[PDB]
Order: sequence, then structure tokens, then C-alpha cells
Amino acid sequence: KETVSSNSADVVETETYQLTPIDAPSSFLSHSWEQTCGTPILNESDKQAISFDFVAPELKQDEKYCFTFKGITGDHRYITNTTLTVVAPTLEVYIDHASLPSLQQLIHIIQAKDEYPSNQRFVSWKRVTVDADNANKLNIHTYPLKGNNTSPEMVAAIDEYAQSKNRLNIEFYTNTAHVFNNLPPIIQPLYNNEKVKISHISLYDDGSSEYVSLYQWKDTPNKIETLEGEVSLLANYLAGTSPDAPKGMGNRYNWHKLYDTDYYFLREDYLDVEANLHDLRDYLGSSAKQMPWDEFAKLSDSQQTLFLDIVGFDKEQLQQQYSQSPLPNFIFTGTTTWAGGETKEYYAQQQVNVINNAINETSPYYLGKDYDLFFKGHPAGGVINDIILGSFPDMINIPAKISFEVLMMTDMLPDTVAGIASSLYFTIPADKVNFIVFTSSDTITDREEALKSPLVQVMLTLGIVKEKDVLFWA
Ligand SMILES: CC(=O)N[C@@H]1[C@@H](O)[C@@H](F)[C@@](OP(=O)(O)OC[C@H]2O[C@@H](n3ccc(N)nc3=O)[C@H](O)[C@@H]2O)(C(=O)O)O[C@H]1[C@H](O)[C@H](O)CO
Ligand SMILES: [Ca+2]
Repeated sequence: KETVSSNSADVVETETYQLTPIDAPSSFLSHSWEQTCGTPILNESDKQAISFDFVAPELKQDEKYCFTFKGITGDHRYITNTTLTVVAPTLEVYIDHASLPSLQQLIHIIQAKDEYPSNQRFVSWKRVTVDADNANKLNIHTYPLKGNNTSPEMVAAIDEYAQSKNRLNIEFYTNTAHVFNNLPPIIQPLYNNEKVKISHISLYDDGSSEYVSLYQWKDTPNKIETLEGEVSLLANYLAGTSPDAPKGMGNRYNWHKLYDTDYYFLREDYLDVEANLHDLRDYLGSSAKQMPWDEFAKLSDSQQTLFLDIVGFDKEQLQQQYSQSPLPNFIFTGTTTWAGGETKEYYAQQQVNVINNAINETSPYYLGKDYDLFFKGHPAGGVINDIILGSFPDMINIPAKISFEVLMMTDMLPDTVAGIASSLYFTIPADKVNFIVFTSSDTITDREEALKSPLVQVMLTLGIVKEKDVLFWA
């Protein structure tokens, strides 16, 4: 009989990998290890060992080391071929002040802790909170933001970490709209350090704002030519040979020209359906990606439990509440206050009026059938949330602190969603969006002005709503 087993593994510099036969007996008539490629490193004594330690050296570049074990018994020959590649350590750096990028990043971190258990992670998130215990579970060190952006504390921590290593790969994960505020402060001081490589950049939309910006930019003359022309502008700024930075889209959608970059779009098809963005679609090419909504469900049960704990969402309870009554489920999305100089109570009352219209079968804006009522208040709603919830005795509360985007991520969207406009509507399937209410703002003071706004024009183009779904409350 002959058995041949093969495997490969990355070994981080200075870490240990145990070479051992794969699925073989513990004892042999004869046996040997030999090294078949890579700089000689096998010790003479280990040739007759069954298992022994490979300690990864510190190198100027990655290198593969190949080892073959041969073991013979009376009726069976066992061969194990193991290829070890010595790699630089990887530091993963996460920066976000919103919700959606942080939530996507958290899923990635949970996966990556299992796939890359040696990697250190530095995390600066404004909305998602990782406590000390969960942080240790995920090899996370948390750092504050400076306002909304990368802190000097984080920059110095990365500098120190880099200094401590023979070589370093850095992976960045951040918010697409604010990439230029977050990455250059880290990239610039490391730029001339040849042992440090920015190995990957992952950029995530945070919501509607990236689409409004694209909408406002789509008719700009010669816009891709201008983008191309600003690549060197970004490059020289990062290299610290010029103080001039690209303005606008040039500091946002040129990263893939300089680094291995993925742009995760919440609605990648916007680049398809909006004809004046076909040129940007082509310019980004394979770097443009669709943000996935189903990765949570592919996590293991224990991993799902960890995600839920960190984001503060009792999914099991909401599942139970959805099933309390056999009616389909409606979530009203609340807001805070808006323009007009009215009292807090006025803003709560207007939202109560909206719900009353929604559940009134004689109203033109009736949801269309009977639903069980659920309330997702704005996190900053305060007493407004209490007033609204208290106005509907059988309405079930979904804790306002939870980012609404957690529901779409965990496949916990209800049958229908309606209420005050928010970025959260950009990640709800059209079939689940009932109506959206726009309130008085500096740019919107009636329904006609709402319909003509960039935000609504984008949602119409994307099919999130039709005009009949767009409502106004002063
Ligand atoms: C153009 C403009 O002024 N945009 C602002 C925006 O800069 C920000 F100020 C905010 O952002 P807004 O997208 O409403 O909400 C931000 C985040 O809050 C959470 N959320 C909100 C409501 C809710 N019922 N459950 C939730 O969970 C979601 O995570 C969401 O992504 C805000 O008040 O924080 O309000 C909007 C608009 O003034 C508002 O949308 C008009 O209705
Ligand atoms: Ca129900």
C-alpha cells in the first residue's frame, strides 16, 4: 500500500510550526525527513525524528521550505510532503465612525481570527463597542478616534508595532467616504520604510452619502480624465514630496491605482443603472465589489453569538417577538428632531401621526394589510422614543441603541419597513420598503422639494422606492 499526503502552510517569522507525518502510524520499520527546497535549515538530528519544530527565520522576503517524510511499515509506505512559506507578520487596521463599515469589518474579524490566528488587529470604531474580553477573543487592541478619524494614538501604535518587527504587512479596513481622512496619517510616516508594505485596502460604503456624492458628481465634465490625472497627486502626497492633495473623488476612488484595493458598494449596480457612471464602473473595474449581506449566516453558531453580543442584539428575542402574533411584522423607523423650532413633543407627535396613518385602513398611506407593530427608535431619540412607544400599547420595542443595519446583516428584517428617511433604507430590499417620510430640512420644505432631492433621485433610480412611496411631513 502507498499513501501520499500533502499540505502547505504559512508560518509567520519567529513562530513555530510542527512538522509531522499526516495521518500515519506512530511507529515505522524505517523513517526519515529530508528538505527538498528552500535554504538549508533541517537539523541533522531531526532527520530521524518523527515530529520536530520548524522555527521560521527572519528574512528579507518570503521564502518557501519544502520537507518530505518517508515512513515504511511491513505492508505500507507513508509519504508526507509539507510546504512551509515563511511570511511577514500582518497587522490589520480598522477605522470607522459609522455603522455599516464597522459591522462588515466585525464579520471579517471573526472569520480572520480563525483563519489567521497570529494576526494582531488595531480597531478604532465609534459606534461598535468591543469590550476587553471580546477584544482578547479576537486579538483586538482598541484605540480612540480623533473625532471621527484616525487618532495620533493609533498612528504611534502602528509605528511602534512596525518598528518591533523585521518585516510587516498592513491591511487597512475603513469607510469609503472618509478614506482620505483616515489612511494618509498612517501611510505617510511609514512610506519610506521598505520593510513595511500596505498589502491590502478594503473600503466600505457607510450608506446613502456615497451615492448622493456620486449623483452630484456624475455629470462633471471630463471626470474620469480628471481622476486619472489625480493619481499622481495622491501618490506624491502619500510619498511626502508634495503638500497638495487630490480634492473630491480623486482622493476616494484612486486607491486601487496605488494599492490592492476593494471598494465594497452597498449597491454596486448603481454603477450599472446610472448611465453617466459607466465610465467610473470601467475605471474601477474588478476593484468594485458588491457588499455581501449573507456572511453572518455562514458563520458558525458560536461565531454568530459573538457578533450578536458585541453589537448588542438579542436576535433570539426578536425572533420570538416576531412570532408572538401570527400577523406579519412592521417596523416603524423613528427619527429625532428636525427643522422648524418646535418642541420635542411636536416631533414625537408628528411621528405618532405617521404611524396612525400607516395602520388606518381608510388612510391613503395604509400599509396595505394588518401588521404587528414594532418600533425601531433613533439611537439619539431620548424622550421622543418613550412618547412614541407609549402611544401604541401593543407595539414592541427594538432597542434604539442597535444600528438598524444589524437587522439586514443578521437576516432579521421584518415583512415591511416604513418611517422617517434614513441611510438605513439603502440596505433594505425594495419589497420590504413600504413608504419613506421626509421631514423639513434646510433643503426640503415640501413634498415636491423632497422628490427632486439627490437622495430621492438616487433611491428612485435604484428602485428602492417609487414616487408614490415618498412622503413629506413638515
Ligand atoms: C442629509 C442629512 O442631514 N443626513 C442626516 C445624517 O447626517 C445624520 F445626522 C442622521 O442620520 P440617519 O441616517 O437618520 O441615521 C444614522 C444611523 O442611525 C441609525 N438609526 C437611525 C434611525 C433609526 N430609526 N434607527 C437607527 O438605527 C442607523 O444606524 C443609521 O444608519 C442622524 O440623525 O443621525 O440624520 C440624517 C437626516 O437628518 C435624517 O435621515 C433625516 O430623516
Ligand atoms: Ca407577528
